[PDB]
Amino acid sequence: GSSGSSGENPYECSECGKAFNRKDQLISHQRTHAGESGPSSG
Ligand SMILES: [Zn+2]
Repeated sequence: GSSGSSGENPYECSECGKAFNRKDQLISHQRTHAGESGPSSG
């Protein structure tokens, strides 16, 4: 593994464990692991 390690994923999710090339990409993705709009009373 010359010139560092294979592949460069400076951004990786914690919920699923995905990896993106750009930050924004990961951010927009994280949205999937979020959905609190409706008034959850229970
Ligand atoms: Zn994820």
